[PDB]
Amino acid sequence: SEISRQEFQRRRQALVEQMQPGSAALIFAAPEVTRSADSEYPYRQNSDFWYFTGFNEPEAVLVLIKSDDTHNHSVLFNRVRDLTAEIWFGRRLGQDAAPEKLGVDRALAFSEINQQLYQLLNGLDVVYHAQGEYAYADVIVNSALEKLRKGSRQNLTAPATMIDWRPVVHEMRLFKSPEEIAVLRRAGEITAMAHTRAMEKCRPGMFEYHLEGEIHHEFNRHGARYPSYNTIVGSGENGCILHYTENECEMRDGDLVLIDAGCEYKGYAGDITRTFPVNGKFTQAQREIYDIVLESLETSLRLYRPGTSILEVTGEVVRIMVSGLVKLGILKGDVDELIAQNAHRPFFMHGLSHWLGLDVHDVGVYGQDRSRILEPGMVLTVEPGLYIAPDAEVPEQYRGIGIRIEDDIVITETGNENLTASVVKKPEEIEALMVAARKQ
Amino acid sequence: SEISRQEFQRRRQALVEQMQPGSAALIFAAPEVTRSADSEYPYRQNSDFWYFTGFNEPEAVLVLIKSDDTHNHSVLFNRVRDLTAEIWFGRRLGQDAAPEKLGVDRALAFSEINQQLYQLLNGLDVVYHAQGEYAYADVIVNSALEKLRKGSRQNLTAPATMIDWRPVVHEMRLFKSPEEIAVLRRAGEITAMAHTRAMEKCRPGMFEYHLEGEIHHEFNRHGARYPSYNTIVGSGENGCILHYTENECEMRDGDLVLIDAGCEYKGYAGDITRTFPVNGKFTQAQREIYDIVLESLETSLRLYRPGTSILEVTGEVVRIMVSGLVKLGILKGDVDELIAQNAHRPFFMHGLSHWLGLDVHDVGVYGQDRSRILEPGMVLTVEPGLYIAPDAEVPEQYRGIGIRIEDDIVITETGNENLTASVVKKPEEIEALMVAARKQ
Amino acid sequence: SEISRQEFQRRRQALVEQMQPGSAALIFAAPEVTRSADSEYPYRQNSDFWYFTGFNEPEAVLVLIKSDDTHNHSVLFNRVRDLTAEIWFGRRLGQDAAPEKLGVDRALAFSEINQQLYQLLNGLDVVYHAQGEYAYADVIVNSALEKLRKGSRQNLTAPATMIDWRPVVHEMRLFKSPEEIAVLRRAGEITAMAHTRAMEKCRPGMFEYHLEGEIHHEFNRHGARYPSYNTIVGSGENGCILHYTENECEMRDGDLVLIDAGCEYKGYAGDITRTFPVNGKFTQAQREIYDIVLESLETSLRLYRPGTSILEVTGEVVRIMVSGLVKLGILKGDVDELIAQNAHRPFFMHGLSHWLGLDVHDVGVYGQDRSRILEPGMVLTVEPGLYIAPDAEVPEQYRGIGIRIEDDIVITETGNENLTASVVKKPEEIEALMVAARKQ
Amino acid sequence: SEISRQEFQRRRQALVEQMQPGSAALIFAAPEVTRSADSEYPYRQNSDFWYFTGFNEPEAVLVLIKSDDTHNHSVLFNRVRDLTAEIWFGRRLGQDAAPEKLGVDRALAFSEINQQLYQLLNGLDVVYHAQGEYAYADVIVNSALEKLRKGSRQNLTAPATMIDWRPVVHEMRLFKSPEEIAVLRRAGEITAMAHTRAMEKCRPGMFEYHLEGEIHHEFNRHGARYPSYNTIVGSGENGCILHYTENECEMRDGDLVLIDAGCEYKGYAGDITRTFPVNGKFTQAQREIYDIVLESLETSLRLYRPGTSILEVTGEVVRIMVSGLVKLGILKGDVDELIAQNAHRPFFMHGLSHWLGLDVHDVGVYGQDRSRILEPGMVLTVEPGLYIAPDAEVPEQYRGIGIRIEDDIVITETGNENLTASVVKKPEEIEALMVAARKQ
Ligand SMILES: [Cl-]
Ligand SMILES: [Cl-]
Ligand SMILES: [Cl-]
Ligand SMILES: [Cl-]
Repeated sequence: SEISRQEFQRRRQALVEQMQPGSAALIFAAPEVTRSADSEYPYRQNSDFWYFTGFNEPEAVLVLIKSDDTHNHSVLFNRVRDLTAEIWFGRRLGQDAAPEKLGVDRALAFSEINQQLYQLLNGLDVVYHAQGEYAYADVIVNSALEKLRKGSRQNLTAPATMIDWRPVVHEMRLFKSPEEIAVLRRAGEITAMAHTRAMEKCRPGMFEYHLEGEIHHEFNRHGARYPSYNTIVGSGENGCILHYTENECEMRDGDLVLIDAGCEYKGYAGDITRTFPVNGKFTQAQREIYDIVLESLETSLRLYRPGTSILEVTGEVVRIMVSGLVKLGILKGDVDELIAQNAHRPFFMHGLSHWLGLDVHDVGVYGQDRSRILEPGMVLTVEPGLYIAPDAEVPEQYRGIGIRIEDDIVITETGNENLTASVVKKPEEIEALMVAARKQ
Repeated sequence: SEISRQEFQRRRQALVEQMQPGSAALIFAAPEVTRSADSEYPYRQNSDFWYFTGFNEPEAVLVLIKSDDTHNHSVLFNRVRDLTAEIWFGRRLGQDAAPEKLGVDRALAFSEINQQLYQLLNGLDVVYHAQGEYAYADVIVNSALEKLRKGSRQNLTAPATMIDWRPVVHEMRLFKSPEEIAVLRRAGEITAMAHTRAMEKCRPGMFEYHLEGEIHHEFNRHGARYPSYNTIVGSGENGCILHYTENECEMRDGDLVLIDAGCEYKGYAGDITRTFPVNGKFTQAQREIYDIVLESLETSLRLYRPGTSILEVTGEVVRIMVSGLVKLGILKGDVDELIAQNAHRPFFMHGLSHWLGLDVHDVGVYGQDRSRILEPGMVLTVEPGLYIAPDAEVPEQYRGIGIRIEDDIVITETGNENLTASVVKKPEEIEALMVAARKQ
Repeated sequence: SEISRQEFQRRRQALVEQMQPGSAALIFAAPEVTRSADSEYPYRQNSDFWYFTGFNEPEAVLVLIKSDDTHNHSVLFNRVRDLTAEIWFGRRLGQDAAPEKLGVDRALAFSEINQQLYQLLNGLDVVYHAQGEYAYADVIVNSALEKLRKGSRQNLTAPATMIDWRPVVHEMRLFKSPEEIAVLRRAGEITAMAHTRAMEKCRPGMFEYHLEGEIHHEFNRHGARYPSYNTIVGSGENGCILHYTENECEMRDGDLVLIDAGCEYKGYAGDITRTFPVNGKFTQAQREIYDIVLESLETSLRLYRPGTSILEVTGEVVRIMVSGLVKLGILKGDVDELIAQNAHRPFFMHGLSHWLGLDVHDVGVYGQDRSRILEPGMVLTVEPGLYIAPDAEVPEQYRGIGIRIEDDIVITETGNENLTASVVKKPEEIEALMVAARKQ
Repeated sequence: SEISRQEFQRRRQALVEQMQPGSAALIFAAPEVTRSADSEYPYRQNSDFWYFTGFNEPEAVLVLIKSDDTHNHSVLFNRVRDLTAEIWFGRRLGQDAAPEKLGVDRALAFSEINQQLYQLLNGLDVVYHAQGEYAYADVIVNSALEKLRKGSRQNLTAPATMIDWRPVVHEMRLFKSPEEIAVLRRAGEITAMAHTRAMEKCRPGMFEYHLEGEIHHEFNRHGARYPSYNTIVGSGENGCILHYTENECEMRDGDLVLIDAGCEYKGYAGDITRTFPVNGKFTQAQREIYDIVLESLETSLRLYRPGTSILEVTGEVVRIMVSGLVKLGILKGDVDELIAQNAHRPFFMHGLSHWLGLDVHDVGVYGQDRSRILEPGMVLTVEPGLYIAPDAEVPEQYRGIGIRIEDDIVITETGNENLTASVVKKPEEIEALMVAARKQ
């Protein structure tokens, strides 16, 4: 599954339809990024640039020109063909092949952008630009506007209005096309296979980073080269650190390990968290905490649908958590009073759900307290957790337990579809899986 | 093998010994780097900061103060302990534990650097600073100096002299300690195992990125989490692109695949290139080119020693290449005339050797044309190659062949030691290895 | 004559009336400007900031908030009262006295602008900002918008639209109020008195800068402390340099001197040019060139009215010039052919008229080739000139003559009023004036 | 009196003599500075650039190259001749005439500085640069060094050492040549004539700015076009503001007026303060304060010599002031106790003396508390004052009195020479001067 040229074009046209006549929208590529000295990190295209292009080169700018209500056209600035640079560093699309390949009207050399951009903006009323995202892009846009402002003797005029296109584009990204959902479904499946592998490979004495290695190999083999974020493998007390990425410790017989990891497949993020016993068997204390977190997730999965909200579902999770913690003596008092004082917060200190898409923490307006009413086409994580610090004032057997269980869902007309349920989460199914692997 | 606290301290003292009395040297940590939106790439410490600290956190500065010829001391600025930030993002060393852990005299909060740095530089004659490396560091240094310059009413004085410490530090890095060599030896072994695995796993129909996956898994399993540079897997015509990293094509029965890949182990780079038949058997045309490149490498390995140079050894390689290409009809004319016109350059367009260490293209002065006389303790790559473009005006059977074979060596008193010779390169040994794997 | 508080308020309200509901307009003060080391040039307020405030302090920002179609209010950021700073450097308005004194609703300390501005912009749809004028202002605006963009967890929202208020404000400035015209009338009178003094004081052997001294003293004595631009006193060949400001030469018996100078009175520019004989008597060659330039000005003064344009009047001047130069043998050929080839351009290389107001080259749209149709309330210069270079290929007696004669006019319903006609320009009246002064 | 080409050359050579072999010193011109919109303030050359060149154009850089201990040479970058730019804006020296005119070895176009500077610095050990003075200069220097650092493949090398030349150059500027003293003597005389004129012109009902007008006219007529700093004319309570420059009030019969003003003559500052009765007659209260300030100045003038210090002389002034204020009942207590508690500070809150030269607050090291031992050739102001605030808790008749009296002196082998004593300061001589003028 992928996103095709025709869909990138549909997105460009949908933006244009929203644009004022006599306007241009500018979308800039991500800069290349130094890792050390002359070596660079593997390139990651800007999500919004990617969303409108499917083009994975730096030094590129998409310009959408809406001349008036019927006439519009696109111009790509991108790197010129250059035999020597390409022998050294890789092939470039160039100007001749770009219009056909990407579905744009014209292509120009990025080296000419300062000579050409002001000419494209001349006489327009509005420029749509995401100011403050990249410094290099701001310099280019501001130089172009300065040329026009100062060029009245040359009969040049600057647009007087600049509009941030991000609110509108991010609203577009919040509602996935069926094709986007198919890509996310594959991302979820790939990520699930990786987490299943990790459970099946995990043994006491292995290092946390070994499970990261298994996960990343599995992503790669299905054609998801890179993770969507830095893989978290938190065993024992490390599971109480939300984004623990050192992954440097030897995994101990008797500890849990919390794995939070996701692939990036055609630009789209998977994100799964599973927590399981390193030795294949939950202790009673671990199982008692696990059951509360699992009930939280299972209830959320039942509830998520059009017409509810992350806030409303969060309210149910909080009650499940407070009740469970009271039953175990981790909290003390009256459940409703405890809820009213947000007494769960020491143990569950993050949100239940975030949007998911081209970014793992995806774009889109949440509403105050994530109160926004859910609609079909929205994609989100569901990731309840409980983290009992090694020094917490709680019954001793619970100290140093960090559990999170996370699935990715798409809201549908009939509820939600779970994209990641092909990796097990019921404790008996986790145990059976690991018992089977441990017998091989 | 690793570099210990005591060695980081020896390096700090060696720098201090080179510093003028009444001076301070400032070494800044690498900034964290955005991958997309709020996600960051996995952190890579600045090589020089790492060289003097072994400390893998951002928002840190090492200050070495040489008060005079007998008195000197160190101050680390680093992130404060912060319960909430650490629950979210990971543990911090903090100020209390830093002196003992790193072997510095004092530690201060990085948040206080602007209030404290000028006070440390006040009244000194010289500040050692690597200007133009990081913008954030330059702002900090320039602000501190401006406070002092403008603070005579407060009896403050700025050093009048700024010296770039990089020439001296990079000369230090050019000569490896025995401990550094042991770490590089392990990096070479780990990288070799990965390349051996790739040859043993490779089959027609697999994608280039699959071999990258095998390689990276093998790095990880020996505790080298990250590559030292972006892995190159160039099959067929892709082998003619020096840094081909798309690794997106299906590998064809009948093509060669060139793999250029290396781990980063305790900060140090491995870098191996091996080229081999995708189907386990060189064609005659492929073997004819391969033999020239192999002779180039084998001769270089025999020759490299104290008292020669990369330039001198390059001269021998060029003769081997020109002679071989004439014998195959790829070049035409008299060998010595061809050499005099650098007729090999279309086919071998890069250098034979670069320094290797904390960076894959490591620091240190090469001399004009890499003429510098080699001495024990220097570490370098040896990476001859021949690249025949798919449209080259040469006998047709050679078109689209790209071959590189690269080992990592350390110069010793008796010659060189080869750190990477545990992965095969003789064509008959490559074939035997792949034949054996292909029978399983 | 001045501009009162009530008029500054009328201007603020007129801008607000043009603003979208749910918007804020930001107008920043000019930075103070270094002359040398710790000394600064005398402060000049930003013209647009001045236009809306009449407030002559740095470190100030006017914020006009249009909450909706009926509710709006103003906030001034300005320097706090500070006993020590004021003992040293002068009185400050402060926050307590500002609302009454300036006619704004609220005043806040400029030191609090970064803590307060984002709160004022929060939840607005539009911010009106003149981007690229001052770097410091851009930093403030961009920081505020970044706080809001990144502050959704705090329920903050950034306006998505930024509009340059300059096109609208500069259109306001292009049409003078009767009060503005009265101030300009006084500026013109003051400037005229200064030019009359210069003619009456001028003698051979005096330096060009001496006439600058007389002019500036006369400005000062009528309460116009500073010139509106750097005074030009170009004698002999120096008169052929349009903005000659060195004013360093001894004025020679037999040469002309061209004086281009104007006061700044309550923020408004005068601008007069007069050219006259240093020794009080035009030579024949000088008088021949002078008469053409004078006819140009006199004809322009007759023609300027509502419904014509600078371009149309320029066409008449060009014909007068080409005809006159042909008659003197400076040009050769047919007048209409000469006009068609813009043959006057070597000798008259600048425009006839520019707008005049708070800036000497005042703001406002000219139209292509200054074709805009004139309307009552517009104020402009009329400044024909002829400059014959010392090496020009023309009859020898004309070489090194530079003559410009300039008046300031306001377009009225019945034509124009001449603000500067109280200093003489007819050659016989210049001579009579100087003869009289030279007898004292 | 002026500074000639030969002296600028002597200064360049003296700097070179202090420079390391294998080094270059870079001295940049001042940027042009906006007054409003497209108008600029009259150009003021950077003092240090001026000190080494006598060249009053922007877009210029002096490069002093010391190749080794015997060979050195100079290169000027400056604006190219350009017929059109010069017709518009004034003559340029250009490259052809610069070597002879300024006494430099070579001249290059400023537009070529980025193509040429790195080539001049290539292979040098040291670059002398005043970092943080001008942003544009820092960009140029840092770009050049970056080219060299990154240009080893082109056999380029950057100097590793940057030294601030300001400490050494400012020490040079602190000790005036006889020629510099002659120029300062003329500046002092010109400034004195201006202050004498102000006393002779001053009448009740005139505005403070009128005296500024008289002063500036007098500067101009002696060929000092511009003041060395913004003229202060503080009458009544305004005299208690140290740098009162509004000069906007009507001067009242019965008030004092404090005038602090100085010309700039060939780059060098005069600085005189005189305080006198607006109506020509000190009241008793005014005379009582005046006498203390005058005794302070007269004693300072007697004492200043080689071997004392500003601090030591300040101690004498403080005793005179405390004693006088006790005698008048403005202070109460024991003189020595009052001195020990710095009880004079409310009334005398600034220093007694600052260096004087190309800047009014001239460069040079003062020592802690201005303790530096005075030597011949140093030039300084002597400016005691007493300022009694309108709300001070003191006998009522003293409120709103601000008096300062300032002369400029040069330290000599036999004491000091007073450069400004040709304007009167004894109260009876002030009165007699004004009585005489008031009878005309
Ligand atoms: Cl390009
Ligand atoms: Cl910190
Ligand atoms: Cl303030
Ligand atoms: Cl130039």
